[PDB]
Amino acid sequence: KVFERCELARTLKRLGMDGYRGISLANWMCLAKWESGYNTRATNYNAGDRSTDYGIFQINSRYWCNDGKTPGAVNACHLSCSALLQDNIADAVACAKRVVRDPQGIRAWVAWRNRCQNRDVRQYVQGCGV
Repeated sequence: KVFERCELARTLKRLGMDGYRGISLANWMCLAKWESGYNTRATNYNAGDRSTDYGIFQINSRYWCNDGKTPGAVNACHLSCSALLQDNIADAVACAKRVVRDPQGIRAWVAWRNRCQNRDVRQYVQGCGV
């Protein structure tokens, strides 16, 4: 379910990620819509780990969720990968939160520096879905 750019910002704020751990709605919108495009079902196979990711932020089942086939699945969220497979990112966004809860944050991907590098993104969440 890929909606407009100011549509997921309303779902993210209602969840609680707004101003969470320093990652504002625009910080995740700048990378989530770029790595998938507001598509929680954006799943693809991995030629290096042979695993599969599920969620709008490419959440993998190797170190974030336990699916049943990923070897060494530590599942930090402790939830099934079906939560990130649905557009209802209630528990899905909660699993991706653990990815930015570490000391790295949302800068784990190189696209973060090539997209906005945490610049003035307050316009994407200025009266969008608060």
